[PDB]
Amino acid sequence: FKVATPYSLYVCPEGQNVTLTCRLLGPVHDVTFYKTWYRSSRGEVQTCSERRPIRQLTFQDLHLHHGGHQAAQTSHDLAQRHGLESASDHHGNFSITMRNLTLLDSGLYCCLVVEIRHHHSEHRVHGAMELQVQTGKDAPSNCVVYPS
Ligand SMILES: *[C@@H]1O[C@H](CO)[C@@H](O)[C@H](O)[C@H]1NC(C)=O
Ligand SMILES: *[C@@H]1O[C@H](CO)[C@@H](O)[C@H](O)[C@H]1NC(C)=O
Repeated sequence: FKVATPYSLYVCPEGQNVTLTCRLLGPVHDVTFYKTWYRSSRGEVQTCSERRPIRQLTFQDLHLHHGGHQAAQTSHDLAQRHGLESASDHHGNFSITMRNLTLLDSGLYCCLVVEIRHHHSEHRVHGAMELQVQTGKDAPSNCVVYPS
């Protein structure tokens, strides 16, 4: 399968909430998925290579692990504590919702999905999208999204 990123740029004012989304396209019991988010950069040959924190949480803090037949969400704790919630549904939607945006939330966000069967990594795929948090006069009233 491949990861699709419906929007490649999100432009949001400070204080808003935003949901970033990846979708799993293509052919997807006793299979498990590892899904997580991190910030990164568009390197020369490599995108989504290095893993940087999101709100001082790391990709290990944010990850979900679930069998093929289940959905999963991150804890209530990390949502109350950091205004983040990551969720995977049954239909290949994988998202992270960020509450109370600030300027320091800007960056390049990567979603990573690893498909595992009998402890062997069969697929590892990522998607990337930019988040720009804006302040002041030209910032929009709510988020503006640009399709990829
Ligand atoms: C953001 O989401 C929270 C729920 O966590 C809600 O209380 C708040 O009103 C939302 N903010 C905006 C600007 O919609
Ligand atoms: C976001 O800010 C509002 C104030 O508008 C506050 O009531 C709420 O608890 C905050 N949420 C988080 C997760 O910090």
